[PDB]
Amino acid sequence: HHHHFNLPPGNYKKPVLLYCSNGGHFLRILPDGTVDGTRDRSDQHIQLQLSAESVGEVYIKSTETGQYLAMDTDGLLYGSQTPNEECLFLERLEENHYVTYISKKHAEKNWFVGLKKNGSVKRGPRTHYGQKAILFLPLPV
Repeated sequence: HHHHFNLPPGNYKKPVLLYCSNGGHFLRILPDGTVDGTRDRSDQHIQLQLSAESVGEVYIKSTETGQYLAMDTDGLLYGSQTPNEECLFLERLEENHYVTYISKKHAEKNWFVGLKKNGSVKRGPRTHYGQKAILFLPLPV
């Protein structure tokens, strides 16, 4: 395929917080489908549950609202009420430590889930290997 296959510790038993090392925000999916980041560890919308569709492919869903993280045709993240092709991400280890999530639908273009230092999500085309915005550390709740 288009990417390596170094995988991070596999465990989707319980929910996690996706902490972004670039700014230290937790990924958040709001009820209205908006996706962004917040530093508030107590936010009810940052608790996420990952599940593996195929080895190395995951869905990322809000435990509070049931929404699936998804990246659209123009690279914007949104919360989807139902699982679709835009909701699958390739979960990969990076720098032998961090976890990156690559849009499966747009894998050939290297579009990643990423957060800026100001807490706003990055648009797919603006992401790329080597950025700090793409580096996550899932924290078990």
